[PDB]
Amino acid sequence: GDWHCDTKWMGDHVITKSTRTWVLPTYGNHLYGPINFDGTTGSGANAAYAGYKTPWGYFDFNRFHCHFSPRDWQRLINNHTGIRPKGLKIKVFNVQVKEVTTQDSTKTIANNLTSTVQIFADENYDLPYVLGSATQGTFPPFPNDVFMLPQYAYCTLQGNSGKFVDRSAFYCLEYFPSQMLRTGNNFEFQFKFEEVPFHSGWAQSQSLDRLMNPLLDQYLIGDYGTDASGNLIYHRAGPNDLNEFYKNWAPAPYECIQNINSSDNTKNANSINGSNSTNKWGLQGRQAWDAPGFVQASTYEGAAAGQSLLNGVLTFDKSSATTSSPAATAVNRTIEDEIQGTNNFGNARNNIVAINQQTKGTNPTTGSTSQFETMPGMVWSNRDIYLQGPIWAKIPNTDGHFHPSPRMGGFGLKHPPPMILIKNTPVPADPPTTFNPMPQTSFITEYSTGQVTVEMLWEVQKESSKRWNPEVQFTSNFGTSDPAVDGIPFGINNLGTYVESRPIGTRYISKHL
Amino acid sequence: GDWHCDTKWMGDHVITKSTRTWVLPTYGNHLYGPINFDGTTGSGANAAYAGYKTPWGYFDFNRFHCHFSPRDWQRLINNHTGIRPKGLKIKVFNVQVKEVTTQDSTKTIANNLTSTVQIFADENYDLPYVLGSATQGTFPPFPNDVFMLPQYAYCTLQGNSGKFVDRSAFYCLEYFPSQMLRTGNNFEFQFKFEEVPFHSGWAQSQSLDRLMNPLLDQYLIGDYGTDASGNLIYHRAGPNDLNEFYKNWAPAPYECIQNINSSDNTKNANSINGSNSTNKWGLQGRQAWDAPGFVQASTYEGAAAGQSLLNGVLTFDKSSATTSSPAATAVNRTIEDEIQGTNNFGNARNNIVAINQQTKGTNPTTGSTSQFETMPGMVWSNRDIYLQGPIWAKIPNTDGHFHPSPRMGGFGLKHPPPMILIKNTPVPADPPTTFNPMPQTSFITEYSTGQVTVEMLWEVQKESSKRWNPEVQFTSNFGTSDPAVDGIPFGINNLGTYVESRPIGTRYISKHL
Amino acid sequence: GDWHCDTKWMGDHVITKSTRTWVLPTYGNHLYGPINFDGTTGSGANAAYAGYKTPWGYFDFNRFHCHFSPRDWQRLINNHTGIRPKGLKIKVFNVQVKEVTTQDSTKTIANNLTSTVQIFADENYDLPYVLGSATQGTFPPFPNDVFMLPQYAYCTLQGNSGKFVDRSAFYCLEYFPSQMLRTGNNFEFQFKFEEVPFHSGWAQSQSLDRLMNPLLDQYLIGDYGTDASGNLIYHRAGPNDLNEFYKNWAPAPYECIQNINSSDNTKNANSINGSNSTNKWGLQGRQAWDAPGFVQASTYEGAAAGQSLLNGVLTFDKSSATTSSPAATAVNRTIEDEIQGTNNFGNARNNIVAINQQTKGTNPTTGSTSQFETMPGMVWSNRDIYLQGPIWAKIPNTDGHFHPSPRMGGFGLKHPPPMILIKNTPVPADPPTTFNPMPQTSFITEYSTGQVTVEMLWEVQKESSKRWNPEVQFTSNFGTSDPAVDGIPFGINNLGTYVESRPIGTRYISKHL
Repeated sequence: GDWHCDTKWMGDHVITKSTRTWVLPTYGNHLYGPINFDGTTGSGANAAYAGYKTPWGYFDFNRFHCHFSPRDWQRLINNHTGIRPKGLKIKVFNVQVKEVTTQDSTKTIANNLTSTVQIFADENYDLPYVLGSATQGTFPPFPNDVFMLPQYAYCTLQGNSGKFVDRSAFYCLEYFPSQMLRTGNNFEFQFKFEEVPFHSGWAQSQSLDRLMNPLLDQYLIGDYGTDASGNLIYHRAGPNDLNEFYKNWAPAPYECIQNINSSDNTKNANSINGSNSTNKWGLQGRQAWDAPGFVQASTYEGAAAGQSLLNGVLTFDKSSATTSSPAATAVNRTIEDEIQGTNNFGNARNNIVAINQQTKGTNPTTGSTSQFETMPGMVWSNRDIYLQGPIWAKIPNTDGHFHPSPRMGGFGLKHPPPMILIKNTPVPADPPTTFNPMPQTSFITEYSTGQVTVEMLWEVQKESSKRWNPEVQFTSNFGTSDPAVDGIPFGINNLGTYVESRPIGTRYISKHL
Repeated sequence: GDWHCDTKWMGDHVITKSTRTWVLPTYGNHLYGPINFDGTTGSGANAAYAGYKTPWGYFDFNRFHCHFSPRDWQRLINNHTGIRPKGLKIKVFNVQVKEVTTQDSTKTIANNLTSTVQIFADENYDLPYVLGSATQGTFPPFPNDVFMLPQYAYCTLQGNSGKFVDRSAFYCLEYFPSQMLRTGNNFEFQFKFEEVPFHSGWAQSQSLDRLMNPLLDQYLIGDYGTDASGNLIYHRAGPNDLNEFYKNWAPAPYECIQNINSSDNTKNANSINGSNSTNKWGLQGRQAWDAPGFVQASTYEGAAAGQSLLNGVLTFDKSSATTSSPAATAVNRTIEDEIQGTNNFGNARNNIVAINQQTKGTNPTTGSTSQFETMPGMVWSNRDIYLQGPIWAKIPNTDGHFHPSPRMGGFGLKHPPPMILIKNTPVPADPPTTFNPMPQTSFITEYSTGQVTVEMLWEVQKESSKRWNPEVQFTSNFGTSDPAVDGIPFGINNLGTYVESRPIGTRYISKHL
Repeated sequence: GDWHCDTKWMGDHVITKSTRTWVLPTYGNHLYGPINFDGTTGSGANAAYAGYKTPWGYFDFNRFHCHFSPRDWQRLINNHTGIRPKGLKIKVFNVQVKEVTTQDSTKTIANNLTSTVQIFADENYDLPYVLGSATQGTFPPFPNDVFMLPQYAYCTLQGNSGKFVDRSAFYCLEYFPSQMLRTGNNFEFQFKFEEVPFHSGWAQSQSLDRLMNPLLDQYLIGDYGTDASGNLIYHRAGPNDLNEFYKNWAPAPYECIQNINSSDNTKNANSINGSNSTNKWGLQGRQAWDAPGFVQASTYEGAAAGQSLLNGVLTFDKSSATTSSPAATAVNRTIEDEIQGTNNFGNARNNIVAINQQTKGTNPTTGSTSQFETMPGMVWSNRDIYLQGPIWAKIPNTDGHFHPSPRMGGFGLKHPPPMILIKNTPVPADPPTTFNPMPQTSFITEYSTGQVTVEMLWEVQKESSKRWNPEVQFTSNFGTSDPAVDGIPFGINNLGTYVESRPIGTRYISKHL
């Protein structure tokens, strides 16, 4: 094989090729094993799980910035209002297995030419599909970087205390037809996406509450109150009060999501516990974070600087890190203000309904609602996709689903790209000279390495807007920085690591609502 | 592949094949990095730069003596008045990668058969083109010598103190389609030069100020002065004064370039600072040496022996050296006296113009000019090409350029030969047995080696001159020397190194101007 | 006819249609007349002129913002590195002539259906071509605006005191074949531009003084000085001093242009006279402003904020004005920093040449040059084109010209778009009832109006850059403003006038030099 990394922009299509180097350790000493956690220690009963670890490992390209560069992403988002995937091609090649030997004085590495690796793509979705969970192990952003393939594992149904039950499944992965790859062999796979709507690559320049001609007034008459005697009063909505207008549509549904302020210290209460104040959804006796939830506006236009939602936004690392508690300077915190036309700001309880029934004695009373769900006549927008975020998710296999668009972002797929698994074939050490029936537990220490190339085909929308004035676009505003410490933003720094300086998203072009 | 080195002289064409052995180290520990220098120390603010180092490396054949031998160069310059390039072919083959292992007791080297190297030619001129800067790393003069490929790096725009700015670019070189070469694979590349005028391979046997018939006198009348009363006087130019002649043409433009004397000690001022007395051109707040400048005659015919210009000539090493301050006996200092017909001697301020306006009271006054630039009706000659000098340069991509002939010498090309880059593919060491998301920073120590052959096609002019007397030609005038210390000049010396004894150039044949 | 205004973006082409309403007064009472100014009063002798006024009037579309909108210009300059014109179509139609009558009590306007207007395009360039002088009368930026056609006039050769001479020409414009247009008639004209190079739509990300590999050092030896005894010293340029490098190319030529600071008050001398400190070029006994001159960098990267050149930049009005001395808040002052790679900052006298000839007694001396003109081996860039600036100029008809690119900006054309002239046909009042031989000086007061549409065809370059990091682009950065006083920037304000908020230009994309 050869190294193919390039991008080609056709009129409505763009092709992205990228190729990378990987390394595969032997996981688990060639052994499966059960794993669980019960609720006796640590987080608690809500953290319990049960499942299996597997000697196999797998490839994950599911993030965007695997397939694009900050220049190719800019070229996409300033000129195009939509994108969707078409097909992909995967090729792993130049596989070479290496044996490791240690005398405790030094470690020797040799090249074993007859060893193989096993690889198969799961076509029929027989194994539990772990790709859409936004975990680590994805290809690096920067092509010169070498990455390590993650170990495959899954969770099954659990009883109390994180124990197996009857419905719990155990999957043997050697019961699948696979291909063995020596040096000189390659593995290729074709895939074609199902028809999916374009993602919306535009911000919106109007609002639902103002769709009208502001000079006019309605031919519909409203109810302005009652008289002092109890007689109904009428009123016509007009340009002096436009909130009075009747309207055909309503904004998005919501659950109230607590607000947090990232920039301003003085806007936040002291010592709040983010575990207690997060939205939860419970299932099966325990309850998990509902996050990010259904997308609400993080902030609206006139607003305090730094306003956000608590666990209502996506947050990324500037560079890959294990920190587990990163500092605020190491993160890219997204802002979704572009949906503020159809999507209300979370933690704003504006909606108001009637809580009683009037009569002569009783005055009508109303109240504000913390949770207001979907009813006919509502319109909303999906969460934006980011250069650092997931491309797709797998829609669960179930009897019903409502607007099956992933809550993290991207494209819900009924048949997503299949999960490609790989392991090192075991090579046993010298057996005894008399026959033993027991399984052979002694093996030769080895690992694999090679290249993998991913070629993706995309479908874009170019538009014609007749607005006169210019539009906001994504530009590089940094003043200088310092080649001696931090390099070019979106480039290699002094220590050699690649840094993604700020989060980027697809909505820079306005379109009237 | 096979070893092809030969030269074939056809009538108007000559083909030069040469092949060499190279070695490629791993540069930068597989890491990019930012580089800068500010003006706080060392040379000063004029020395500041900013850019990136790359793990890649590249081939440079841009000097002539890569493609020719002192005998083939002599055969060219005595019989031919012009040369230009036509096409070239590049082939790198017999690539073999080697692993290095050290116990601190000894260093072991082994041959890894499955490792690869990556190579690509930059066709579209996407990367900054560093070849035309006359830096080191070129193929050796002598074919039996083994050379090392230089590391690739570039400069971007800089702010003050050598810092990056918005316009500063970062180029990832793994974003290019490349070819992987094991043992048994080769990389070939074809290139064809654009149409370019022949270089002038002749000295000139006349002068601009004498183009005339010396026996005759003009039908044009001159202005010989005014009378004692103020009446205009006329004069006819004739064989007694030939400087009086009117003329259709004028010599080359110039900037005054200070003179230095290489041979004679007693002609030079004591302790001059070559940094202060060099011509500069400033750009972007700082100023760089203007060197060599636009070519002026280093010396003219009747002149002091050893006369030259300060930073107005090219100077070479007799053999490749790192000295950084070589002795005068280790250098080949060129002399351009062959343009003395159309090109005036630098540091001669001869040109004279009128500095006032006469009338009855005011006598006319004139002055000599230090800088006299291009005006209609001028003719000049380009700098000569040398066996040790650069073949081509890349004309910058810009809206305008005037006479785009390189100032060092050779052929300005809008599409020069592309820059061929190569690196060793990284082979990682054994990973841990549990998954880590961080990039893998431990690799196996290795290097590459192989052969590269370059085949160039040239176009020459043979002439017929009707002069009677013989012409000067390039001959070997050395008396004897000493096989015990210095071998044959233009040959291997006692220590084994190859020495180029004196500088050679293409103008030995006279032609009337 | 119909109203056609739209823009269509094809792959390499873009078509711009725009149509406007005009009004044509009767100029000069149907009379030609001589005009002059002598140097006795006012500005002085340098302001003298002589020529003729004409009853005719003409169309001028020569500015860019006639053909583009701020959104279509943004779409051009962020995605494209070059533009050139191809052809144009002009159509004037819906012509209606109106008679005016006054009783001194009121003014009556009536519609005369049989009156005509005369129109012709000057194909052969027989009349003096006044279009390329950047004067007023151009189509408005905003299509709903109604504009007035300017009166045609020209200058001829003059003697002293602004008087006619023998060579002075008088042109009768009724000696040309023209077309008469009633209501229901239209005038159409086709034109096709000559082949012209693309304008450079990119900023440049490198510099001439750094084109090299910064890690390496040269095989060319320099001259570092002389010894204390007078012996020549040598030095090798290397990464510690990169200004020492020999180089094939040199930056732009210049004339020194005085600097002015627009933003900072404290950087400017008090009460300078811009007429005395401007560069001049004299011709024919008098001297005119040389402005802007040949383009130099207004400012370079690390620099004081507000730095500019005095009469070295273009300056525009935010909205069309007669002010004649506009305030600094009413103007758009351009900045050209994008050429700072090949073009030195004006009013920086960096260049240094040798002013003497050394010997034992005399030390070498140098000096800085105020004016350094074109010599072989220089590269520069042309002035940028702006949304508010001229599209083309007419190259004078002359025996020689050097780099005939207009100094204001745009495309020098040997055959530019011809000049289209129009007048109202005279309608005489009632003659006497006895014959008089004298010319008839009494006419009916009238004016014309109609629509004109201009359809232009353009040729654009789209590029592929392999830089990784993103590029700067043109965006709308204004925070809010105030619908009650100033509307959307690049939109109608409260009083109804159209305002162009800031100057825009075509170089936002970096490309290595």
